[PDB]
Amino acid sequence: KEMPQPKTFGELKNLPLLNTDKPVQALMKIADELGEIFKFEAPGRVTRYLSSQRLIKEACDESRFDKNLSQALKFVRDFAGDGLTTSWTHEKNWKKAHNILLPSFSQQAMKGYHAMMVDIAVQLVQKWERLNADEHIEVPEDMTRLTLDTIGLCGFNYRFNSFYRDQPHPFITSMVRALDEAMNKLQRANPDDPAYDENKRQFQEDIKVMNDLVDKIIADRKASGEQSDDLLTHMLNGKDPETGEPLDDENIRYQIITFLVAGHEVTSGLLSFALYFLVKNPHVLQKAAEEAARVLVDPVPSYKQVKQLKYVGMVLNEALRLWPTAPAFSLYAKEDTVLGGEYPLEKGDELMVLIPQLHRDKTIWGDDVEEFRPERFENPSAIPQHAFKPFGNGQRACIGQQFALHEATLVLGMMLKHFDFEDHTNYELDIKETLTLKPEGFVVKAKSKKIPLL
Ligand code: HEM
Ligand SMILES: O=C(CCCCCn1ccnc1)N[C@@H](Cc1ccccc1)C(=O)O
Repeated sequence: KEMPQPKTFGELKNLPLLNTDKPVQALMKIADELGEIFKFEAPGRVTRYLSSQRLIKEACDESRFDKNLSQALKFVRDFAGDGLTTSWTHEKNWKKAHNILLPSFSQQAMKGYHAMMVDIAVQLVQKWERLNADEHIEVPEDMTRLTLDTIGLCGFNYRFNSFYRDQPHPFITSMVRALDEAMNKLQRANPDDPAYDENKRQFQEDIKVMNDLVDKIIADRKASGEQSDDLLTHMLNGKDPETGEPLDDENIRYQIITFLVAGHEVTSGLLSFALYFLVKNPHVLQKAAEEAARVLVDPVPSYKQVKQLKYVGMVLNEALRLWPTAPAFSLYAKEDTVLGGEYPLEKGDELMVLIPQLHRDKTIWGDDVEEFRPERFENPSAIPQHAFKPFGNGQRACIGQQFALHEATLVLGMMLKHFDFEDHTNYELDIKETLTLKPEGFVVKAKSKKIPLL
């Protein structure tokens, strides 16, 4: 089969289609038009966007395909270095860091982080308890305060104190601006044009800011000798069972930057979308609120109670189905192979997995794919293989999946226990795209149920 291709712009091929405010949603519309696979060409680049479970289940075969760094990840590597997400699988630092960090990210390690996650979750609840009657909540803004603070505390015992300020932390200003520059280079038809020279100068200054601030955090911890149960201690003390080597200080810095990128808007996007879908689906909200009240019987949730918030876990998975906040990942063929029995690929050929479109495959989910129905996730054995991939695939899957879902389940549970919510503006969904997705301008009113935290 010859695969389709969207409209072209002469020598720029398909590249101008990405010069738009919402490229992921633009790619989803192209997929709707062209189907489960289409070719996408730019100067010096060819990739193929996959959207059906039929083809993606083959792409997830790790004997045939390995993780590729998309152009986006290549630009993020300019400041995330060989941290886990921007490393190639064959780089020595990928497997070393993966072996060392896996026990820090397990379901068992979440027991150790739980107290710190509660610390920040309680600050969010108290903020909302303290609003006056006429005020509202800026949802993505507050969810990002929560997730940033949680990863700072669990990551290296650092308090960003986001609920005490309007103006972001200096590290975050550079990190957000670096991510902004990474996404902007994707959309430049002529990136060598001198009008981008201070953009490039600014990008180099932001890299130096992040590096110096994180390096000081590491030097300060080594100097004090204190042993906290955070990711920094584990990286300073851990040894890779295979090579027997610890991480070096440069790589630890890259891992910290990587966790901070991941724990910022990618996780807060999930909480924002989940609350959006709950207020748009009051019957689902009521069921989740009933579970929260039945399970969260103590003033602050325990680790074990968060594990019992099963329906809230389903709400979060259904929010990830519709708007996965890391919406794509890239693969390359390790050898010549045939995809779906119709599309021959040569060694090195690249694939993009378009996750939001995969998650709308009507042959998997039925006709009602656009509806928010957490009950789809009652039994993971009833979901076909590779139909649901919001955390990536295989050995390159998200190491932070348990962390993100524990944090999100805890805080959504507390939110549902402590407040009734009003969609007071009848908010129209507007998905702002960076390298992640979020519902821009989403606002609600939260009326306290006046249940104490003591
Ligand atoms: C809802 C929240 C999150 C989602 C949807 C998400 C999604 C993803 C996805 C799709 C990948 C694979 C990327 C690729 O194949 O190119 C990935 C990898 C990764 N994520 Fe997450 N993530 C989330 C939260 C987090 C958190 C909270 C952390 C750490 C604190 C984290 C750390 C990582 C790392 C280190 C990798 C690379 C793992 C490796 O390649 O060995 N993520 N994530
Ligand atoms: O399709 C995408 C969407 C974004 C994927 C990477 C962003 N993200 C998501 C989760 N974690 C990182 N990105 C391609 C775009 C592109 C295609 C062809 C030529 C140039 C650019 C890429 O970045 O290579």
